[PDB]
Amino acid sequence: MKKVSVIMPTFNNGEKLHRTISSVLNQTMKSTDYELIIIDDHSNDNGETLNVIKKYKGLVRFKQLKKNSGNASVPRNTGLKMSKAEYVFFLDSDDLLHERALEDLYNYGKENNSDLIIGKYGVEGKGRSVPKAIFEKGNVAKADIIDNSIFYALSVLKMFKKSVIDKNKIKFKTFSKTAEDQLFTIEFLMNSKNYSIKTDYEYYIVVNTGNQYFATINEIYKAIYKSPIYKNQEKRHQLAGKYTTRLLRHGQKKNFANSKMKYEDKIEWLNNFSKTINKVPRDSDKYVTQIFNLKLEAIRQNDLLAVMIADKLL
Amino acid sequence: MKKVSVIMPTFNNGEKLHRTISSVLNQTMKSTDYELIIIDDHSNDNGETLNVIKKYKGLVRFKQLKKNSGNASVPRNTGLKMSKAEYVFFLDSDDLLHERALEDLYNYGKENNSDLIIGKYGVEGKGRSVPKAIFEKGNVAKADIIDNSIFYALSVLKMFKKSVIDKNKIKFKTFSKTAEDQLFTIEFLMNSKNYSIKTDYEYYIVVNSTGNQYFATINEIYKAIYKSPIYKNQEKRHQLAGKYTTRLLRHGQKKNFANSKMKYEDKIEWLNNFSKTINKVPRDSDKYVTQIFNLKLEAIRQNDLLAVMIADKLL
Amino acid sequence: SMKKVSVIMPTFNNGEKLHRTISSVLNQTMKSTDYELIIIDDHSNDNGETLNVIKKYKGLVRFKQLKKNSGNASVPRNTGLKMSKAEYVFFLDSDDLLHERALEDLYNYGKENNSDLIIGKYGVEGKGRSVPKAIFEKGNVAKADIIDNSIFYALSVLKMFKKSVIDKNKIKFKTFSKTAEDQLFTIEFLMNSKNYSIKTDYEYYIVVNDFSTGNQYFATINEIYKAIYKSPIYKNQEKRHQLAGKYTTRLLRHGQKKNFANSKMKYEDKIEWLNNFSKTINKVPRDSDKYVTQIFNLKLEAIRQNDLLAVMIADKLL
Ligand SMILES: O=P(O)(O)OC[C@H](O)[C@H](O)[C@H](O)COP(=O)(O)OC[C@H](O)[C@H](O)[C@H](O)COP(=O)(O)OC[C@@H](O)[C@@H](O)[C@@H](O)CO
Ligand SMILES: O=P(O)(O)OC[C@H](O)[C@H](O)[C@H](O)COP(=O)(O)OC[C@H](O)[C@H](O)[C@H](O)COP(=O)(O)OC[C@@H](O)[C@@H](O)[C@@H](O)CO
Ligand SMILES: O=P(O)(O)OC[C@H](O)[C@H](O)[C@H](O)COP(=O)(O)OC[C@H](O)[C@H](O)[C@H](O)COP(=O)(O)OC[C@@H](O)[C@@H](O)[C@@H](O)CO
Ligand SMILES: [Cl-]
Ligand SMILES: [Cl-]
Ligand SMILES: [Cl-]
Ligand SMILES: [Cl-]
Ligand SMILES: [Cl-]
Ligand SMILES: [Mg+2]
Repeated sequence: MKKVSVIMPTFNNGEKLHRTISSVLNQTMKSTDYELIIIDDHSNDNGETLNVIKKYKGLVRFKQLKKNSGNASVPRNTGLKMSKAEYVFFLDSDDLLHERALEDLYNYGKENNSDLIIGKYGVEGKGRSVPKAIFEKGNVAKADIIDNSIFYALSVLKMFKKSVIDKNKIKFKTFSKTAEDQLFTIEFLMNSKNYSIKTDYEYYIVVNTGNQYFATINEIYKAIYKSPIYKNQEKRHQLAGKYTTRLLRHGQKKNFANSKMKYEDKIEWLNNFSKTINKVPRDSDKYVTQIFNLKLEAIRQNDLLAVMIADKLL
Repeated sequence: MKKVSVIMPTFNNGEKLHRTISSVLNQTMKSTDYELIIIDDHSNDNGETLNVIKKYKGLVRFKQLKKNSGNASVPRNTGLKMSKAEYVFFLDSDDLLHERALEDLYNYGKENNSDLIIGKYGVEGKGRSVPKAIFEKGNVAKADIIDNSIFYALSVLKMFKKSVIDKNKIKFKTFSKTAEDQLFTIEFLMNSKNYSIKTDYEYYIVVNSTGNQYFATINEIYKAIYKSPIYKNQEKRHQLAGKYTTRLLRHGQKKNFANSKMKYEDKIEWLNNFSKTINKVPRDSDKYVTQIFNLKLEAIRQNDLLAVMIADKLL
Repeated sequence: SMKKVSVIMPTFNNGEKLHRTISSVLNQTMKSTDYELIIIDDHSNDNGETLNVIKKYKGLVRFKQLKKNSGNASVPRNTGLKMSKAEYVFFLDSDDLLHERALEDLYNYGKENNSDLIIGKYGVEGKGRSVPKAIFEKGNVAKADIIDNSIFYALSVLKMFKKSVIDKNKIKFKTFSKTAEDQLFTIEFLMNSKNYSIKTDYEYYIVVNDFSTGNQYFATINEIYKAIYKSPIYKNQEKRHQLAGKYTTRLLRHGQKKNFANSKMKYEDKIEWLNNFSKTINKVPRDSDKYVTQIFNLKLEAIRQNDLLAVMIADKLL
């Protein structure tokens, strides 16, 4: 049984993929203790991506999907089915691992009986930013969702204990193109106890209508409110309130109301947002950061003018 | 007939009550020209309050209520029934009178044929604050409600002409725990003409819910304005109502409820009561409300919580 | 012997001060035989004071007396149009003044540039109604554009209009409302012609200041939007949206009672006013909204939603 399976979807990455694969093969961890599973989502770049992968024949596991799924969920699920390791680590095909990432994260996890180990993120170039607050207290052996800002770091670019995934049948969902990674991490967090944060290095380097989206958000709230770990109803309210805050600070199209979106699309978007939030108990609202009090109430009331106004006052 | 009856409810005041009673008994006014009427609202502090009062036996009038009413209204009404003086003065059992208060206020009242005399308030310690603007123009023999800020000084800690109370059957009401003193003063103001303000000293020293009952009291305030036999002109009534609305928005109970930590359902119920009350007040009064409150007032009339929240964010 | 210009001037109870206006028209650099002043009195009742002034210029002006006071400039202006057989007309308000070079300079610039419309720079005397400025900030413009030369911000009829455009398209002043009928006339003209000129060498026209449910007003505004959306000149639908959006902006910047929402207007009148405003705007395609200046995004949406509180709030944030 391998210590770690690194699971990496590819699609039309081309020659730049060398740098990523190289970062995985050059680890302090013993090469025989881990594997890189590459799942190509039917690249169509005149064989450029496949030619890169072929250069590492014998050194990686590889599966080619027959059709392009359009999303990371299907290839990630494929990778999960192929892994029989102790832990999995998801890697995006443009990113880099620090040479000490697998060894340091695995060892910290084993030492602390961790279900989840989160290594400090670094970033290369302007673009998507990375979580920071989660790493500001140094190494944490037994982290807390609220106190260690975990709902602000919900990517799957982390080390997950495979048995938790298997026992709870946690799969990436394919309903929406967005936030399915958050749902996966939330489902995992709500079904496990032991989370660890490791900050010695930048272990992982990120390299730079709403029907479906809000169905995914709805699943996030459902996962919190059915958690067998966080069973206490007031605790669930606190967690839900924190997710609401994160959604208002960082969600997709957070500033839609005053945007150039067509009126009819704003109405439909807000309608989906409103329906989703109105399934979340009002008891969670007091745990939302209070600068958002008006915006949250405007969304509950499904009132576009009031959302527009709330955004002008923020 | 005494010049003044000082009416003072007590409840579990204990030893500190000495200081208050002493301030009343030590006045420049001739001791035989006034009386202190103490009405105990059934203190239950192991006889501590009653023992203080007993030390002034023979020197004060005293009545013990058999049950604790829970507010000042019942003991104040008891005091009114007991007084046959020319003027009454209500005193809270923690407060102090300046030594010249009864004489100076009475004399100013008699000289100006005053129905109401208001002496300058001082305050000791943080807590409930006192009116200031009413006293910034010095002594005023014939004050005006609007120009002399009287709707911002509606406590009953004042000297009231007893005949006005008797003829108009003005009693403290007991519906709510709050604002019943405002209602009394408003009823008095709306049934009298002559008000005086005296500022030579700090004559009186203040020493530091669904809304169903509170808004019923507020409703009575507006009714008193609109049935005033003194202020009979309808436009004048609108002006007075508008001024009360302003005071309510500046100083009312839970004025900032909309963005508070109150539960949503309680905000809705509170605003519902507020809205019902305000919507019995003619819209003709709205133009006499200080105009920074125009949006907040309209939001309340529309019973629209989001709009009230927004109005408060812009104030 | 078709005249170059007919100046059309309604009068009502102007009295002795009318001398100054009439004199400004008779003292032009243009040859006196090349133009005419048509005076239409809207039944003055000032003990013959206005008529006595006009009588002093008998034989130098054309004159028509209306039997009843219409109450607005539309009827007398229409009377003037029927009487004119000139190449161009120029509307003049009875309190205002023409610069001595106005008819000659504007006509010549128009003839040189085949202009349907010539706009001379406005000056103003005394505090009161203001005059457009941005339209004149680029100097002389031979072939102006409605959007780039701010023409929707200068919609008075105090301008030189080619008469054939008025005749062919049967453009008449409407009498439904007491307000904005001049805007509608200018808009109808603009939407049925191509060539506009701006002349700024002098203050050619001097505005002299002397010291409502909305049912009719918004019906007039409705006609403005209809004229834009049926323009045979601006036929492209996206261009129509752009023009409509610009008019909406002008309406929100300068319209009648623009700040009604937070005013001391009675509540029921605010509601009725907003109701008329809302009904009118909701006949204008939402595709025009992106061409409205975006500080007005909330106010415009509040009006579309017929929501008084939201209009009040929008005005507090502007
Ligand atoms: O109001 P509170 O007290 O609750 O917190 C306010 C603080 O300011 C708080 O510390 C900040 O919200 C946290 O800022 P940060 O610098 O730690 O992190 C910012 C964001 O979390 C970060 O930039 C990303 O937006 C987080 O993305 P992920 O959690 O990795 O989401 C998964 C990702 O694959 C994707 O689903 C989304 O990123 C798509 O936008
Ligand atoms: O020109 P406007 O009217 O738009 O502006 C008003 C001015 O700014 C005015 O000067 C202030 O509103 C008032 O100035 P102030 O500092 O002299 O007065 C402050 C308050 O009136 C005062 O702190 C309290 O409101 C006193 O309340 P009272 O009317 O004396 O009695 C109420 C009390 O007995 C009780 O009923 C309530 O406190 C319990 O709900
Ligand atoms: O369009 P944007 O958002 O990029 O910016 C607009 C500018 O900020 C500005 O508004 C423009 O340059 C125009 O400003 P202005 O100073 O040149 O002119 C202001 C107004 O156009 C003018 O003061 C009048 O309000 C316009 O009236 P008119 O169109 O000449 O005729 C209307 C009048 O005859 C009548 O219909 C009613 O106004 C009488 O009640
Ligand atoms: Cl999101
Ligand atoms: Cl109050
Ligand atoms: Cl002459
Ligand atoms: Cl244009
Ligand atoms: Cl207008
Ligand atoms: Mg609203």
